[PDB]
Amino acid sequence: PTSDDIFEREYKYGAHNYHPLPVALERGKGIYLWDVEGRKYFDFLSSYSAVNQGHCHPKIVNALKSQVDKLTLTSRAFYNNVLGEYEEYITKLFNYHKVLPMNTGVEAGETACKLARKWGYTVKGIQKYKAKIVFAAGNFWGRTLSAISSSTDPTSYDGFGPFMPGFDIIPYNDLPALERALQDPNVAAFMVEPIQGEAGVVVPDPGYLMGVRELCTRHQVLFIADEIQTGLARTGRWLAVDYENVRPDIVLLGKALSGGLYPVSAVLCDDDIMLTIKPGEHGSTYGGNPLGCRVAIAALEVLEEENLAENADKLGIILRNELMKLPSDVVTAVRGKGLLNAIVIKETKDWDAWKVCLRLRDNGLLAKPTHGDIIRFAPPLVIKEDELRESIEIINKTILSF
Amino acid sequence: PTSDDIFEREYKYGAHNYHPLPVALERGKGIYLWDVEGRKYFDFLSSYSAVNQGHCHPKIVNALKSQVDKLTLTSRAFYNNVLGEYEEYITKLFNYHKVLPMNTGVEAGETACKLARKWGYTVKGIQKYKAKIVFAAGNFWGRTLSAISSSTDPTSYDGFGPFMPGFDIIPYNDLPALERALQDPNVAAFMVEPIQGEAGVVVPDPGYLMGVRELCTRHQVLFIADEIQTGLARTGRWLAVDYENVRPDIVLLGKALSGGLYPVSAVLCDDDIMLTIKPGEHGSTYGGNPLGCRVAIAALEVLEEENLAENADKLGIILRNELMKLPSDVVTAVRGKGLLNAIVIKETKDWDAWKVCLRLRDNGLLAKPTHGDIIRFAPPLVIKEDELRESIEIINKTILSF
Ligand SMILES: Cc1ncc(COP(=O)(O)O)c(/C=N/[C@H]2C[C@@H](C(=O)O)CC2=O)c1O
Ligand SMILES: Cc1ncc(COP(=O)(O)O)c(/C=N/[C@H]2C[C@@H](C(=O)O)CC2=O)c1O
Repeated sequence: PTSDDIFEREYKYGAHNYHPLPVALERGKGIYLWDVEGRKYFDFLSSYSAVNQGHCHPKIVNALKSQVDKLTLTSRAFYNNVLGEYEEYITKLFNYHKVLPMNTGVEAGETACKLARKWGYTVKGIQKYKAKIVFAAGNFWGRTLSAISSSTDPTSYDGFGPFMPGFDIIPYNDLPALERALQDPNVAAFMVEPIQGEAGVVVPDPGYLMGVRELCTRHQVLFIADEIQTGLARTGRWLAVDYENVRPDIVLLGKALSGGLYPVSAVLCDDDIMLTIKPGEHGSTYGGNPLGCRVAIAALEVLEEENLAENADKLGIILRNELMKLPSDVVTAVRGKGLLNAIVIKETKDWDAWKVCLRLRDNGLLAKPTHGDIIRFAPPLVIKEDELRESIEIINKTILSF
Repeated sequence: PTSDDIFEREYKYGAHNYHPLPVALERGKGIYLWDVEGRKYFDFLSSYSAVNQGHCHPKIVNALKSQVDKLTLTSRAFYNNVLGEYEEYITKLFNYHKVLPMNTGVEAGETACKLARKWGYTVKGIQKYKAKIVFAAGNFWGRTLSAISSSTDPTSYDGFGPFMPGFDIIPYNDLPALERALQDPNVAAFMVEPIQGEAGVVVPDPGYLMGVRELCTRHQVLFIADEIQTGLARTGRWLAVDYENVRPDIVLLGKALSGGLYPVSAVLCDDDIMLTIKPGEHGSTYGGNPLGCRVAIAALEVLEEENLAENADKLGIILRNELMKLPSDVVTAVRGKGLLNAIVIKETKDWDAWKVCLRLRDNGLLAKPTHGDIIRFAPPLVIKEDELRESIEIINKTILSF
């Protein structure tokens, strides 16, 4: 049951919606992954921050194992005993009054859009159905029809039927564009990533988040912060927005929310927003099921108890400094916060990000290329400094091998 | 930590998007649920068919426990060893060439809509972006903006911003309406439930599915069968559509696909449809992760090995006959297939479905009301005949108590 057999089998029986890096994992623990040949790799993607806590963290594993013997899903037609414990926990952790639980990140984004529209019509007073939601170019929040209706990436939306109206797009990291867009009284919300992940770890300028908060407040517009990738210690704070002491109106969480053990996502906001959705008006079969809730409690507890945000801050400083010591001839840019980082290489035709990642794979490190000139470096947050310096030397060997 | 404490806690810290039946479960096993007071109930909802295999089925539990120690999520940037095994398994089980794995049922529906639109533009030749998808009134396939854009239930779509264009609605169980709708050359697909679940277990007339298949083929329109609730033995066949030997172009699976242990959904179709989506054009973080795949393999195996479809067929015949022995003065209708059934009561003001379900709860049986006059009866498929007859007597006691 080799790696090539796995590639071929998936090519035969599975959709071709991905072209993954040709490596076939079968075990994961902490910062490490093992393929079916027994080869060991540093994971420098962390499943897009879903395993911030490392792969198969034993406390989250134990929470899942303990709960799976009791009860896993009643549906929301009845109550289960776990959901409320988790809701109190996560709301008090992030100091929002309420949470709406969902499963995937895009379901959290859709929930946020529905909340913004319902609030805009029933509270702000926009006429049905004139509500607009503003997004930043380069945004990524999933693959539903709506989500790709706000994309600026043609691969996401081209050929996928007519698009959700009411979505306007402005440049990222651009306060004057936001002010100009918010002159429109029918804007109900602005949704933005504090750091754009899929776009290539694009870090906006100091003050951007503060200005977004001020503009949204001034024009009674909801500030939706998509922290599904940037949150939960990955950038060195509980929320990337904490770097500028900014309180969004809606915060979206996911991925690391379960440590990779279960699709859990969360929409956090206060009553004046959350309660515009009445009973029967929104939900999900698996949303708030007790199994996901137990593992999400454990995953948040791991993040707090092992102080992973402080570790991500320190080791990210180290990582970026070392990466900046790479030649300007070859690495065009280094950027990121905490342990969410990326490099931009000087792509030729002899040489692109895909080849760099193939060779990183050869040398024991797994990283994702994002367009042909960007490579993300994002190891799990439980990585130690010596493991990080070994990985950095793998990166150096690989980059200078060309 | 009583039941009222649980209600109050969720009301304080959680969104109010549900009004559940006031019962607080903490354990589930097979056909039974236990609340925090230790009271025992028959589950006659089965989490909308997600626990067809019963709550916490030990083989699915063991699959989850075995896999969670190995690897739970690499993301689709790399390969994992499990996904292909599951894809071969489920494609050979349902005799479709390929499966696209997702997490929730609505993600499967959105994937199906995107496939229909991409196929309609790139294969059928519809001009961008004129593709239409036809739905039946009473349809339910989730809570995204798109999904509610095709709803006829005002509680689903009212107040939720402008709607996805390209979605047309025709009456359910209505072959002439489908023929008239399919005169439009720009229709790419018709999506329909073989039995409408959320609408109140509406069973279309014999021959409806056959006529839908013939019409879709005649007008080169894709037949999307939503079997997320009706599939996986709940109606007495592997697929409800098997009752009429009908092969849809796209089949949607979910819920029971994991036995309730993990959000797993599947989109099944052949190459000429599936491969219109190219690498990079669709996906999901958790879609096809190895943990969900292991439990989905185990859940399908449980359905086959315990012959749960045959059991559902036999016990559903028994259930409907006994329910039809209830007074016409009180039970207006009985309907369903296999163990997906519902009754319609003669609602007054002294008396509605909500009160009937409160009293069923009092007498040890948990059922969901769906509008105020419909109550679903849908126990897990591992129920035995004697347990079923005890439950039927609970139903009789309750209905005749009024
Ligand atoms: C900031 C943000 N918001 C929402 C979502 C959606 O969450 P999801 O619906 O996947 O669970 C994501 C998801 N990012 C991912 C997932 C992935 C793939 O789709 O393969 C590649 C990628 O960049 C996100 O980064
Ligand atoms: C036929 C069919 N297709 C797709 C979906 C969506 O799957 P999902 O996104 O929830 O996982 C469902 C979901 N039915 C449910 C879920 C539920 C609630 O939303 O509370 C009440 C209800 O009737 C379905 O019955």
